[PDB]
Amino acid sequence: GGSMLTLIQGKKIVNHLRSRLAFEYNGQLIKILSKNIVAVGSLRREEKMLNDVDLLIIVPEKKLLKHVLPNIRIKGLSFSVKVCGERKCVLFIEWEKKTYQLDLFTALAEEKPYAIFHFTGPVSYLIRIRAALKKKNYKLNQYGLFKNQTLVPLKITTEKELIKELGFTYRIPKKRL
Amino acid sequence: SMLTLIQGKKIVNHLRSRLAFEYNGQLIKILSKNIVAVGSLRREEKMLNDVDLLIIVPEKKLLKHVLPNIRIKGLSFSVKVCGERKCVLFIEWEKKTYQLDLFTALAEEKPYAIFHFTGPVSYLIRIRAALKKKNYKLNQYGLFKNQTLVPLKITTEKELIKELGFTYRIPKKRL
DNA sequence: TGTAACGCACTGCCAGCGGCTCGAAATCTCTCTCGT
DNA sequence: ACGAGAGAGATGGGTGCGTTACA
Ligand SMILES: [Pb+2]
Repeated sequence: GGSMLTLIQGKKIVNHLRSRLAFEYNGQLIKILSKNIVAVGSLRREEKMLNDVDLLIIVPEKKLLKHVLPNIRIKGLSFSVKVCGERKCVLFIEWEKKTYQLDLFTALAEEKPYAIFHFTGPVSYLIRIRAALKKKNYKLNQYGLFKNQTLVPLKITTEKELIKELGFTYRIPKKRL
Repeated sequence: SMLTLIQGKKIVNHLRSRLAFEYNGQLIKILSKNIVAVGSLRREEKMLNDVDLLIIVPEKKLLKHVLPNIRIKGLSFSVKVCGERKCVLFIEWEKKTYQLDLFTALAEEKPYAIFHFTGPVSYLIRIRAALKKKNYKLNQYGLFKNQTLVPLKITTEKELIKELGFTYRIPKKRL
């Protein structure tokens, strides 16, 4: 399944999910705040046609990771799980008698700029940036910036601040290539 | 069982020199200056329900041995529960069963510990809720702000309370 | 460029010392009740 | 307000490869 989408339909879906996300933690069903849900992937890059829908869920405490995605719940929508772990969670939802693919990702609070930057993409862009930092003996991934296997502590909070710090010119998501 | 404050102080006075614990073969005595009486007794309450003492343990490694291997000279006591921090005993005093609670704290936790175990509950609740509104957390181990232990330049319970921004009151006047 | 989830082979190491299984033994989290 | 002890409940080899998949 997982047919194509229009950017408009994708944006419709994101807004539909903004309030209908929760997860089974012990006894309770804990709501996921809209302020901890970020739309990434092709949708954030304002692409005309989407192949899937990508959301990034900001998990506050590190211990919560093993429960959030494995026990993810959406109010009033039929979704089948293809695969699922603590970091990735590919679902198969039904939207107005259409089968679309939904991807869920997780990131802690301190890794959020690296995550947004990673999951915004596209791949070709990331390859450009990462190979550049690789040549200066660094490694960049969705968790943080590393140098000689050491996490480099950057005094940043936003994706924009991260990009400035890596020595690159900020480009809007739709213009990154 | 029940007690009077005078009976309670007498029992405390008896134990100040008769406290020890089995540490890997060696029986180490507990110093009287490291033994603090807390609870309803320190608040000079008329009638007691139990006796509460606080044992000041010097090294962090020692905590796991003191209470679980507690020793009192020449008295028959059955243990209800016990850990490294809590130790509810049931002693025999003149063929009578009274309840004894033992608590432990390290040297740097001593003012925070005394303050916690002095109580009463209602008093602790006012103080803690007040500091919580200012983005702090206070417990029997220390003062915290944003999950970071706030180092206070204090040494005594009074010094702690003044530093926390509260008017000092003797234990029987705390509510 | 960099990482995830997953089924699997090959052990390695124990509950089982032979079997790769079900679930033992021991260790975790959660919860309930307690303390001031 | 905040934390400890005990007993209930749940886990269920460790590694590392190859494949498929995510940006
Ligand atoms: Pb085995």
